[PDB]
Amino acid sequence: GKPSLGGPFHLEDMYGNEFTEKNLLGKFSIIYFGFSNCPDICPDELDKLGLWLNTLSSKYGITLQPLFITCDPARDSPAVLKEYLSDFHPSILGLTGTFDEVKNACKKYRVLVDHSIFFYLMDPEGQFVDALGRNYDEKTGVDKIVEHVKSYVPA
Repeated sequence: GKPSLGGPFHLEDMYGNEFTEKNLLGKFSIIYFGFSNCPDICPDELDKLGLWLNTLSSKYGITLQPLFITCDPARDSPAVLKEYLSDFHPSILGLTGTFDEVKNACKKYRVLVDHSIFFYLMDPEGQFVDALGRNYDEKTGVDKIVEHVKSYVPA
């Protein structure tokens, strides 16, 4: 029904560990594509995500796997992502890689500033279940995620 987003990808997290689509299995993940040198948009989105994560865990006991994937592999090295993310929620994990690896990941999710606007929610089976745009605020975004997590049932 929804666009066939997602698929195999191979990246590295900001600590150097391999991270592929296989790491999405067994949990609800929320992915955001952006870049450290993005003005306004990306900082604002990551701030909103931090609010969501804290509300989710404290009020509903829900823990997501938040991932920040860079679209600028030229400058966003693991060290740059670690420093950039130090100003945001600690659970957010930055992912990067070679131009080819990043290009593929972006292609799989059909994804610079004007288009770094959706959060992609992936279920425990690694399937795309919903995208949260800027029209979701600190409260309605949480409501939508809770709905998906609590109603989830495996294959």
